[PDB]
Amino acid sequence: LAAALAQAL
Ligand SMILES: CC(C)(C)c1ccccc1
Ligand SMILES: CC(C)(C)c1ccccc1
Repeated sequence: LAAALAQAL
């Protein structure tokens, strides 16, 4: 999940 969201940054 972390990667899925982190892509924003
Ligand atoms: C630790 C998080 C998931 C916030 C992150 C990892 C790698 C690049 C950007 C964010
Ligand atoms: C340090 C960066 C943000 C390049 C990173 C750490 C862990 C996973 C993916 C990227």
